[PDB]
Amino acid sequence: GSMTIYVKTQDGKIIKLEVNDDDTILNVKKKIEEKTGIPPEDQILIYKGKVLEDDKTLADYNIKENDTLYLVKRLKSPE
Amino acid sequence: SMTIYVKTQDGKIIKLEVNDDDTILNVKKKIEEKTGIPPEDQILIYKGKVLEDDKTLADYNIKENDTLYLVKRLKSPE
Repeated sequence: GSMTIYVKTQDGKIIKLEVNDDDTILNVKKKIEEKTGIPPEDQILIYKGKVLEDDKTLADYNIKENDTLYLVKRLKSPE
Repeated sequence: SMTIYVKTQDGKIIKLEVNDDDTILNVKKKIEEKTGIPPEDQILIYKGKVLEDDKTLADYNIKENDTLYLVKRLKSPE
């Protein structure tokens, strides 16, 4: 059922997300948006070096409790 | 001179010959030459940190046989 995963950002922040192992990567991206403001289209999630696709689930990638995803923004922050 | 490796998302590995004072943009341009991915669509990560186009490999302490990670900015259609 429920599980707790962690998403690490670039500035080093760690986001505690409460998900379901049958949640889509896009659902995870939407929760990340809710807690960060980054729209899901601008998010890239990496798990053990591999990029995750929005249409798959965490169970497809064997992501379990306390596992860590890495978040990287698609577009470069303006300056 | 230096030899580095760039690992992509599909698991493929590209052996690149670079110079430690080559800019990250030069590295991205060589990646383009060997893959066709335009430099604007490339993100290079080294040990979890995204690399900036205006800095060099020596600026990021990248040495021989080190491994960078390439991720495409836009999702490839399928």
